[PDB]
Amino acid sequence: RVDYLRKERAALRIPLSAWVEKEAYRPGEVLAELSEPYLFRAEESGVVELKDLAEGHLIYLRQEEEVVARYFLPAGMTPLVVEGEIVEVGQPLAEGKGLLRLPRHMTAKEVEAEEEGDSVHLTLFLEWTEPKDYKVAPHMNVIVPEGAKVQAGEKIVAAIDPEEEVIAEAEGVVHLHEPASILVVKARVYPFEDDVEVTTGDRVAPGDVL
Repeated sequence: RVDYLRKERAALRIPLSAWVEKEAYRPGEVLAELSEPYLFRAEESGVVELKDLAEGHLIYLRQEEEVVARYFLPAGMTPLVVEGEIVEVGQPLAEGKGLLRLPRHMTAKEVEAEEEGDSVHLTLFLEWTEPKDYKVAPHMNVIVPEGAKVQAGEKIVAAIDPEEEVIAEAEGVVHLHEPASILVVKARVYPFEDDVEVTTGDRVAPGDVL
């Protein structure tokens, strides 16, 4: 199981009168408090990809293959459009009703925003977790430990086949689940940070440097 940290820059328009002004929102934080309901309108046109995210929503808008917009609709703002709609500049994308919070797992960082008459345009650098499970067939050698910070482009699991190969899709903590066997050693474990002094199989006594 790899708990990839997914990252996305998306936008949201909301009325000043309702926006809670911050430079960052933590999974649950009160983004905006709307009195009267708000119809969030599409600021560009294209074919709509709906991204279902725990409790929040991410709209992607594609003209041809070039994504033209990325729209973020928080909690308490539910979609109006569906996978494959064609949307025109000003079509109500979602209806925001009451209080508007970040999802259970979504952090908003570095929210840059423009102030505009009565409306606010926020562009939010978003972060959340999307755990993917992976197959490991006998002739696949794990090359990473459990609980490992791993980078975009890192061979996690190796194989004699390039198609079978596993690469870490992005920044993600790697976990080890369901071991074909557990192995219990009467040993004593001594973690280290830089260079080791002692070779494997060696004889070692109380006080012997490791």
